[PDB]
Amino acid sequence: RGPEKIRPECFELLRVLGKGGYGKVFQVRKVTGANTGKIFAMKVLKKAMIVRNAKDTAHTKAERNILEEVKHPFIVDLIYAFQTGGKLYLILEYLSGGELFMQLEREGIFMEDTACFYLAEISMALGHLHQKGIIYRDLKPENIMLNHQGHVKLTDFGLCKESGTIEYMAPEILMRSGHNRAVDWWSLGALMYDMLTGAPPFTGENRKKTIDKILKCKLNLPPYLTQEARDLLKKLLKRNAASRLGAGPGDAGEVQAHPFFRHINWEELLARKVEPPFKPLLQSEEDVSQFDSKFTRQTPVSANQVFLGFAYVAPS
Ligand SMILES: CCc1cncnc1N1CCN(Cc2nc3cc(C(F)(F)F)ccc3[nH]2)CC1
Repeated sequence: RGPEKIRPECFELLRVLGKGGYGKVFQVRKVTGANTGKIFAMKVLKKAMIVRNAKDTAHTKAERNILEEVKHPFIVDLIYAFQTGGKLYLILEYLSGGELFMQLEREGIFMEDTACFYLAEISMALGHLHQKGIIYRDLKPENIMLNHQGHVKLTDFGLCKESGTIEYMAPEILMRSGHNRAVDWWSLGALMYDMLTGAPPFTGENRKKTIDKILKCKLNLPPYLTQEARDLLKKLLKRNAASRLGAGPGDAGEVQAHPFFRHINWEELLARKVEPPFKPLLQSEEDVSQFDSKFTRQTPVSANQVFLGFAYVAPS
C-alpha cells in the first residue's frame, strides 16, 4: 500500500492521436490512483527497434532526460515514464489545443498581432532550452501545439514517425557543416514566414531542388508585411549563421528585443496572463476536436540497458 506502481494497466486507451514508425501516441484516461480519471497523452515506443540504431537511442534517452530536467510553461510537461519488456511509455499532458498551424488553414494567414504572440511564446521556450544547453534543431510547424488554454507548447524531443520536412531546416544543417544554437533562430524565422504567408520561405520541386532555393537564400517579401516584420525576417533568415539575430550571446533576449515584439509584456506573457488569439472551445477535458480523424479505436500492438532508470513520476 506504498507508492503507486504506475504500470500500463493504470491507463485506459481512448483514441489514437498519431502513429509513427517507432510507436504510437494515444489519448488515455488514468483509471487508478493519484489522478483517477484525468486525461493524458501516452507515447509508446518499441524498445527492440530503438536500440537497433544509435542516433535513435540517442534521441530517446535525450528526450527522457530533457523532459525530466527542462520544465517550462511553453514546453510539454512529462508526468510519468515507465517501461515493460518490449515497450517504453511516456505519459505527457494531453494538449487539447491541437496544432497551432492547423488554425493557419482556417485563417489562411495569421495577422502580425496574432503571429507575434505565438512567436513570442515559442521564443521564450527556445531561449530556456538554449539556457539548459539544448538546441532543438529540426523545428517545424507540426511541433508547436497548444494547451487547454491555447498557449504554445513545444513537443517532439525524441524520435520521428515514419522511421521529416526540410524547408524549416537552417542552411548549415543541410550542408552538414556544423551548427550552434543560431540554427533555432532560423527555424523561428521560417516559422514566422509560414505564419504570415501560409507556406515556407523557400520550396522546390523535389528533394534537392528545394535545397538549392534555401542555399541561395532569396528573400520573397510580400508587400503587406509591416516594416518591422520585414526587418526581423531578413535578420532571422540570414544565410551566414554568425550574422543571424540571436546568434550572439544575446540569444533569445537579442531576438525578443526586436521592435516586432515591442508590445509583448514578457512577465505577463510567461505567467500566461495574456489571452491567446485563439482559445479553443471546451465541452470536456477529453475533447479531440482539433485532432483530425485519421485516428480512432484503441490498440497497443538481454541488452535492456540502458533504458535502466527510465522510471519517472513528476514531482508536481
Ligand atoms: C505526446 C504529446 C501530445 C500530447 N497531447 C496531445 N498531442 C500530443 N502530440 C504531440 C506529438 N504529435 C506528433 C507525433 N510524434 C510522434 C512520435 C511517434 C513515435 F512513437 F515516436 F514514433 C509516434 C507518433 C507521433 N506523433 C502527436 C500528438
